[PDB]
Amino acid sequence: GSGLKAGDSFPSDVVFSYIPWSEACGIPINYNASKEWADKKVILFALPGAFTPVCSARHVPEYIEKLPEIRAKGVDVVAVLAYNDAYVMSAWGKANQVTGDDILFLSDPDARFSKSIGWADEEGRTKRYALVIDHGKITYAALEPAKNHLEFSSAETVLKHLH
Amino acid sequence: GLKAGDSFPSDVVFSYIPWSEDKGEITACGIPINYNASKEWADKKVILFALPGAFTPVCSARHVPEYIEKLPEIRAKGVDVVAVLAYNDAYVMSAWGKANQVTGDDILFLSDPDARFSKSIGWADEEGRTKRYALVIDHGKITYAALEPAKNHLEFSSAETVLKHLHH
Repeated sequence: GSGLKAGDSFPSDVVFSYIPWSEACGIPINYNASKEWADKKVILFALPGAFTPVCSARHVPEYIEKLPEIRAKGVDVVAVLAYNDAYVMSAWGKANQVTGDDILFLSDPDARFSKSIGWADEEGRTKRYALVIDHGKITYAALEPAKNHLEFSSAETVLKHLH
Repeated sequence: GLKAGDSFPSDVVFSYIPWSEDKGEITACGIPINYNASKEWADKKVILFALPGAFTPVCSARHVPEYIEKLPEIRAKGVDVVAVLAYNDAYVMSAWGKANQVTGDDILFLSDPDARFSKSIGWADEEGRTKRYALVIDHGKITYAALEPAKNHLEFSSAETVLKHLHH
């Protein structure tokens, strides 16, 4: 794909899938990220898969812990992204005890967004990465050097790249 | 696809996480192991049912809960193994198992990696998922095989229908 870097515009027509907040016969609908985020400061972190074990990388739990610090830096939306469908993503959000949309759990259908920028792996999963998108402009972008390497996409690290 | 009388294919391998431990629906540090169904089932009576995906709401198909309700009946008809199959990876399937409050191996939650088995028998869709179907396999021999006519049509693979075929 293309890559993404600071200074780039966030791609247009980026559409994910998700189940909107509450409450259960939730149905997946489109999440038009390009449109929704145009006037927002956003953190988006992607990872290999929902429900990876507790003993492995603490990607999501660290974002939950650092959420007060992230809000203090003026971030409006935090989202986690993976290739799992919106049903699995939504159940994973519940399993992580995230309520009231504090962190959005989004599906990248067939990893098509991730593929379009060259950040999907050989098996159709997203890679592990983070993007800070401020009003449609990328201000932080980092791809982890390996699947279970947690560093450049971590909440701690992303926090150092927020004013 | 598959029909009664046929032999269950050789070298069919699924992925799963054996049940254990504390939390829901998070596996502590479970690790996917190969499940060699062809070999495991050679001397057993088995119900295998597949569906489009883990964590699909019950209001669009009460597939797993009905097998759970019918499990004492199913065992009383001599079935050794009951297994649900889907294209989701073993971590997701294991979580779905806990979310259904299934413990031990009462029902196995198995992954069909990239729907490859389902694909090999022509029972997968274009989206890379398994279709919804059921198989009764008795010591390596298929005695019941039905594919549902639609994705969220639950009839020929339901616990109640499979049971009718067991009782006969």
